[PDB]
Amino acid sequence: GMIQIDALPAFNDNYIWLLQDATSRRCAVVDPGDAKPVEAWLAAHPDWRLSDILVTHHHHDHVGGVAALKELTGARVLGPANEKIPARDLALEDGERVEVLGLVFEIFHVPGHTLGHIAYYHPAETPLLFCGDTLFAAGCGRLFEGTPAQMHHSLARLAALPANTRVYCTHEYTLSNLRFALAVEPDNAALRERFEEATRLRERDRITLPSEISLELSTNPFLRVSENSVKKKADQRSGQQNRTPEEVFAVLRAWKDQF
Ligand SMILES: [Cl-]
Ligand SMILES: [Zn+2]
Ligand SMILES: [Zn+2]
Repeated sequence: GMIQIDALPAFNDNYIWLLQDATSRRCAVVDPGDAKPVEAWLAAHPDWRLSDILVTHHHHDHVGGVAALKELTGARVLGPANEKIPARDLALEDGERVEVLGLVFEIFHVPGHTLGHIAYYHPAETPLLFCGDTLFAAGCGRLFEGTPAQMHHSLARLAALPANTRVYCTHEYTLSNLRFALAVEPDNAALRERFEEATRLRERDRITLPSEISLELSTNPFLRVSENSVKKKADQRSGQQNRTPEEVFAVLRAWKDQF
């Protein structure tokens, strides 16, 4: 019943989240862009079985080790539909539900970073959210394929999730994400507090994830495009009139793209 969730470091700033049912000794992984950290953990736990592989989007740092892990473990590969996903067994659509290690996960189609990006949401007293590269700790992904209108709508869906929902994004972008946020709201007391907190964690080389939606709603600039201060600094940066929250968002993402 109890599910331990641990990050396996990979590449420069990637985290391969490893979901663990230590009673049945079955484990799952999210976005294994490098199969080697997973193979090492499985070798160190030979009586365990990797049962499920969960993919968010088709990018190399998330599927690089999926094919080799399936041929090694036979795990079921869950992936987004309408994207090429190596060795994918189940193509996931918006609104569908899956059961991984006994936990039911809702599938949210979240366009923006990529056109077919999905997210895994588990409802409980403390919900869990695996959103890949869509929502980051005090940030969001770059618009490699989607439009700002798509990405804003996607983040708006995730922001409506319960306040204590745990955000398991992929990358260790928090310190850089907070530095940009200070340029949007230098007078945000909560954001200033969070920046000093993440500065200590990264100085000790400790993880900054998972985050909570409530903390994101109060410090993440891309989730605060309706705020008066953010909308005012948005017009300041572009020198225009951002009439809609989507336009406020489009300026912020283009601003961080060159920040
Ligand atoms: Cl970014
Ligand atoms: Zn990506
Ligand atoms: Zn990525």
